Amino acid sequence: IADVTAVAEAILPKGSARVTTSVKFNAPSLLYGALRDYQKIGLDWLAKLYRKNLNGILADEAGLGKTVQIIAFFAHLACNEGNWGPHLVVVRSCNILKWELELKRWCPGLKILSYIGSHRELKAKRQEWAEPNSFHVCITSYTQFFRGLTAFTRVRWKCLVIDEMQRVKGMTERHWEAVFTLQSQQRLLLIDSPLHNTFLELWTMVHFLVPGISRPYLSSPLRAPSEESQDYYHKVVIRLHRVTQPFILRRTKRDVEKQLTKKYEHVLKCRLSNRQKALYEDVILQPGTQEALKSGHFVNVLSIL
Repeated sequence: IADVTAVAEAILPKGSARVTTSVKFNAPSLLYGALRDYQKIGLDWLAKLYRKNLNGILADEAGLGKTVQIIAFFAHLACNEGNWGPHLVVVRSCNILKWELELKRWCPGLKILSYIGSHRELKAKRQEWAEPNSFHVCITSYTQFFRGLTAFTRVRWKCLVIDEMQRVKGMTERHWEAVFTLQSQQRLLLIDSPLHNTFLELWTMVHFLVPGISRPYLSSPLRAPSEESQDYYHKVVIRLHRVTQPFILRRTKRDVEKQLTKKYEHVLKCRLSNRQKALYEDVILQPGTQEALKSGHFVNVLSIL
């Protein structure tokens, strides 16, 4: 455990290395887009993780333009590794059109197959699966994807991406077990909410961090956490924090992204009109208003406000 932590600390740049590139790999000329310093550092870290076949999770906050990062990663893989696909993206039915239009604008040459339709259409698509290059990027709904779970499990997916999963209520343990059953060299997991103090969720994250544990899940080694083992549990929590520290590092729109927009919320004082002033004085000079002020009844003064 010491060796892995030391290697992770050595890999992560510290200090002045976040302004000057320590790796001589220049950006591709064909790539269209501007990369900031933290973006370049994250791209280098992800490339090193993929090249070394070491698992890692990017815990960056949502809304930072994941599409740009995904496009850059696919471009880097295609230029060097030639990994054109297949790649699995799971989104709700309301989001298919967004990614479809984005892919059509960015790359009309790539065929996009949505595996949704009638039974006869599904049969025709199944007959078309034998044709090579029938589909390269696949987007499908949750229900239809889980309907053909046995068929889809045969293909090893290079990367797993899930978005807006917590919003679905009725998540059975079988679906989570099937998700864990999928084997991928690179695993990505996104959390759009603060970490809850829930045993089940943290246990699932801890199991996802370290794959291939020989201990069965059902065989609980220590239950009924009495007062005797409080020090041991505190030590275990410290060890888990030490394990999770190097792979997780929050980056914000205000602290790290120092290419800041010059935001300011201006306040304009406006002089009231004479009609407005007359109505204002009439409402204040109303004896009911003074009675509400003196009595302090909440609804009266609130309605006056």
